[PDB]
Amino acid sequence: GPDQRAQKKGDIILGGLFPIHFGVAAKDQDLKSRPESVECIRYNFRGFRWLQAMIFAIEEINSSPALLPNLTLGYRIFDTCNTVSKALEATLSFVAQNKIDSTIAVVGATGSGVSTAVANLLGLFYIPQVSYASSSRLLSNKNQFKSFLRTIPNDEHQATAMADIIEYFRWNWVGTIAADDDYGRPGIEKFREEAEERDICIDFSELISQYSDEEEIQHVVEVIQNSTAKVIVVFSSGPDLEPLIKEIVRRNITGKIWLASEAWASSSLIAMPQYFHVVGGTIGFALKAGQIPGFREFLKKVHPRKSVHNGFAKEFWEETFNCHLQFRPLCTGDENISSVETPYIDYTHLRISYNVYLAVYSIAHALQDIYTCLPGRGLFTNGSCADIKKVEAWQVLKHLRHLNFTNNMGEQVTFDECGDLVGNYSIINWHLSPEDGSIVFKEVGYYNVYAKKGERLFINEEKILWSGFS
Amino acid sequence: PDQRAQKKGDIILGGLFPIHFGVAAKDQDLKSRPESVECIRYNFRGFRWLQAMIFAIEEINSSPALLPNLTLGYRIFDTCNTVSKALEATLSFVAQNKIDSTIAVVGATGSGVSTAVANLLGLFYIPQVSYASSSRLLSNKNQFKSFLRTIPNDEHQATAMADIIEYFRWNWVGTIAADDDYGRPGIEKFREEAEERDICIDFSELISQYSDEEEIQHVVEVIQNSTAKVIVVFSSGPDLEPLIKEIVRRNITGKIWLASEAWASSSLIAMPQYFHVVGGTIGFALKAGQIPGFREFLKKVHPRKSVHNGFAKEFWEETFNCHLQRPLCTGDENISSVETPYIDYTHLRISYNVYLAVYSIAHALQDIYTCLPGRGLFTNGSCADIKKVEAWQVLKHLRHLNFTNNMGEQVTFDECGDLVGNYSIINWHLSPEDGSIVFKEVGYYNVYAKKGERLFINEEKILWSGFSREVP
Ligand SMILES: O=C(O)[C@@H]1Cc2c([nH]c3ccccc23)CN1
Ligand SMILES: O=C(O)[C@@H]1Cc2c([nH]c3ccccc23)CN1
Ligand SMILES: *[C@@H]1O[C@H](CO)[C@@H](O)[C@H](O)[C@H]1NC(C)=O
Ligand SMILES: *[C@@H]1O[C@H](CO)[C@@H](O)[C@H](O)[C@H]1NC(C)=O
Ligand SMILES: *[C@@H]1O[C@H](CO)[C@@H](O)[C@H](O)[C@H]1NC(C)=O
Ligand SMILES: *[C@@H]1O[C@H](CO)[C@@H](O)[C@H](O)[C@H]1NC(C)=O
Ligand SMILES: *[C@@H]1O[C@H](CO)[C@@H](O)[C@H](O)[C@H]1NC(C)=O
Ligand SMILES: *[C@@H]1O[C@H](CO)[C@@H](O)[C@H](O)[C@H]1NC(C)=O
Ligand SMILES: *[C@@H]1O[C@H](CO)[C@@H](O)[C@H](O)[C@H]1NC(C)=O
Ligand SMILES: [Cl-]
Ligand SMILES: [Cl-]
Ligand SMILES: [Gd+3]
Ligand SMILES: [Gd+3]
Ligand SMILES: [Mg+2]
Ligand SMILES: [Mg+2]
Ligand SMILES: [Mg+2]
Repeated sequence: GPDQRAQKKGDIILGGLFPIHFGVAAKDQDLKSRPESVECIRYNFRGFRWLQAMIFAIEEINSSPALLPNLTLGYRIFDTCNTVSKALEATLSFVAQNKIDSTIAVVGATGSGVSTAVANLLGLFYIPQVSYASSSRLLSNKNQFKSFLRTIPNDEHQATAMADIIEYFRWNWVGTIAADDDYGRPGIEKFREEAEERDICIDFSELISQYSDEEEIQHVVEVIQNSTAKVIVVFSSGPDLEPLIKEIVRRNITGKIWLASEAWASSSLIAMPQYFHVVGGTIGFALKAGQIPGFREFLKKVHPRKSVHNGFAKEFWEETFNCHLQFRPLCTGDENISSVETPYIDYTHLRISYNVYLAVYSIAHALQDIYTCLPGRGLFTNGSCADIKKVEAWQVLKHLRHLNFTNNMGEQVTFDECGDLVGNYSIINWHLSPEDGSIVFKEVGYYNVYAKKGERLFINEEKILWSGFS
Repeated sequence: PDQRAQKKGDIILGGLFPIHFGVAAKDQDLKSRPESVECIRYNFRGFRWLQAMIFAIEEINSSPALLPNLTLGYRIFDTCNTVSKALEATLSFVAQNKIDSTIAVVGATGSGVSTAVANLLGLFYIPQVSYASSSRLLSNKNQFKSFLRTIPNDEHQATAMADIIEYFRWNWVGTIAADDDYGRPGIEKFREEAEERDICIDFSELISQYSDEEEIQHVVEVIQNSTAKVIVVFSSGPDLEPLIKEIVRRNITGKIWLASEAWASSSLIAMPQYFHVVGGTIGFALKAGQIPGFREFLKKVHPRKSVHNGFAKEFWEETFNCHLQRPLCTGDENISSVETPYIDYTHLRISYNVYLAVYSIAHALQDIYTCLPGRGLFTNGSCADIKKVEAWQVLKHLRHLNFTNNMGEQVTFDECGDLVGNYSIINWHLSPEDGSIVFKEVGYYNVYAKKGERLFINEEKILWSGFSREVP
């Protein structure tokens, strides 16, 4: 398949898709000569941390004597660049065998639009796909997406929570902005419905994107400038929001209350100190934090030399230390990860990373359910089992549909009729560190998704900066 | 795939068409290996669309002038209006390219299907030309690099709808949309235009061909519990039909249905036994087109004689309600005896789009044949060898194509690969002779006129629940 990858031989292979870059280089093809392949641009350090979590879990599992003793799990992991096209190349390789008529399960993708395209494909071959971050309600539809599950809750809930926060503060006047894609559009539509039920009025509603032109941006900023609304609900990823924010910062638009969907509420592309006068004090959703003992130590052993199997480790290094590998200065090889602050390690809570880790453990546990299957008390015809020596993707899907297990956090992980896994939300507020001068995601409440209306939202008003500054 | 239509040729065109309306929705407990889904309910109008493609190709081969050195071939599959079937087909289209042979594709129908396909063809810069997918999502050329269409996108249609409501001073309307890339974006556009005109929306529900009974009951309840008489519906017939059945069942009467073009002419909904519910709907229709020879071509269909079109056998069986060597078929019987949409039509609209999609591929190939070195489109004005053409060269030529159809019109695609078109506005009457439903034209929408001056309606021509000339 693709040139850049992370890959290790095993008896059973797990596919993986991660956004190691935020995007593709937009040298928009006029098709004057044969199109070469696009280049991926702007390193995503957080995304590399996500990919590490999958490798950590797979290595943790091959070490565990308990879980899958006779066998080893391998992996084939690719960069999507938040791009359907790159993600589809990689996926064509995952199903290369199957298509001619080997990959047992795929962990990914991140953006709901990317996961959709991938799912349309894997679904043809009943290859289970477990996403760590794709939250569009569209993916719950099991007629269209036969093999899709996720370790993240869908956005029906998040959008309802957004409307509940607004009602909580007795606000009744807002604007909305959403990314023009299968994450933003269905999310804000839901929010609209919920806002109406609670007599919350929406004065404007606009769509944006990573690739909006200057005229389209100017227009959105004008609508904003021209509106009495102080509270602006935004349903979007970092990359789709960054152009709008750059212009809003350029024109110095100040003291809006920004309500962030989980995709941008922790994004290092928006939570930048030079934007704080605009973006300070945003309130947003985050997934519940999880714990991976050993992970931080694993992330510090990265090395362009030592790491044979992870072929993303080279460019990681170069990006981190701003050098090149055997004028861009050459790299010693002996530089220290702890000297440069990047999102790779400069984090406090593991949230999406935890989902990656659970996505892998799900696949693993469903394989463990096949290892220990007792003939007669199995899930296939006449109580029969599946042969783990010769396992087929659809059998893992089957096992994933019936899975129930207890995670290191001591929780039961099972998937519903739609392949979703319910979860609660943290509510964070953007403060400025007086120690660092950097932005700090202060936890200020939580939303318990399944609870009687009026007993779901828990907030500490005392803790909130409304402009973000002490 | 087993069931197809194909013929060898120098350059192959792909084709996707909905020969069946859907799939048998048998949910799989995956206790054993899954078998494929079975396509259910034959779509005669869809067979005609596929016929228009084959017609246009043979005609083009017959033309000496257009592409002399070469013959055009075709490999043409059934999507069953399903992403999955369309993608199996598509994987075979790209099979050569992927391994690193198909030069262009015509289709698909449903925006949701063309979306899925377009993601795939786009990797390999294989041009795709849709005769019927009208989602604005498809105008986005960053995501859909190789997509064009011979149908206008719905931006105007949804605005037209809101112009119609403003005109009659209607005030608190209902909305219903198919849950897919046709319905959601159309209604999202409609809502924006309704906001600009201070038109309020009382409800908005989603529907689908595959919605269970609980999901339908709920929509029917929302409708029943509403004061809204005016209901805007953006959907295909097949996704709508389950809803209409239950509405007719509960006798829900005197609604004014505003019909998007995908169902405004649909034989699944335009059925006399629904006329007490569905009568008097107002809707949109594409400009008609003329195809000389085509009617005659449609009558030469034969399970025997048609060696290349492997859909004809099932066509025959479904038409005449027989079996092939549940009575056995003579193999002699007359197509012009049984009334089905295959031949029972007055105007060619989508069929004309199919035709034009094929000729657009053709005319872009022709412009390669006749390229003059130095005056061409590529590097240093260079040209492309037509003996060894590559899909992306056709894409390039298709982006800049400009030619004259048989109706005497200029066919070009804009920066987004779209094509503008006006609309007729039609109203659902009953036939006094026939008892069948009739699409009477009662207005037009002219897309070239300035904002506020695009709609025209003849009030006198409207029958208000199919029958009444007395309004309020
Ligand atoms: O489905 C989607 O597109 C968004 C993508 C996304 C989510 N969380 C994130 C955190 C960082 C970056 C991207 C994301 C949840 N779902
Ligand atoms: O993009 C879509 O899904 C539709 C499907 C469709 C259109 N026109 C039709 C006529 C007959 C049957 C189906 C259709 C236009 N847009
Ligand atoms: C914003 O305000 C000014 C004056 O009110 C107007 O000229 C401008 O066009 C407005 N823009 C938008 C997008 O509403
Ligand atoms: C932005 O606005 C603030 C307060 O409204 C003002 O004090 C400051 O000077 C402005 N910044 C710029 C760069 O104009
Ligand atoms: C998962 O296991 C626990 C007990 O171990 C049980 O309470 C729970 O109901 C199970 N979930 C499902 C969906 O079967
Ligand atoms: C509609 O009306 C009935 C009876 O008034 C009520 O019980 C039901 O909940 C309503 N359903 C909806 C969807 O409004
Ligand atoms: C449905 O109601 C209408 C009166 O509006 C009438 O034409 C028809 O007979 C009714 N049928 C039933 C079964 O109620
Ligand atoms: C197509 O050609 C005609 C004249 O031959 C011209 O009027 C028109 O501008 C052309 N269309 C486009 C889109 O270039
Ligand atoms: C649209 O309508 C106007 C008047 O009916 C006509 O002049 C124009 O050429 C039409 N364009 C079409 C059908 O493409
Ligand atoms: Cl991704
Ligand atoms: Cl189709
Ligand atoms: Gd609610
Ligand atoms: Gd407008
Ligand atoms: Mg092991
Ligand atoms: Mg809007
Ligand atoms: Mg010829």
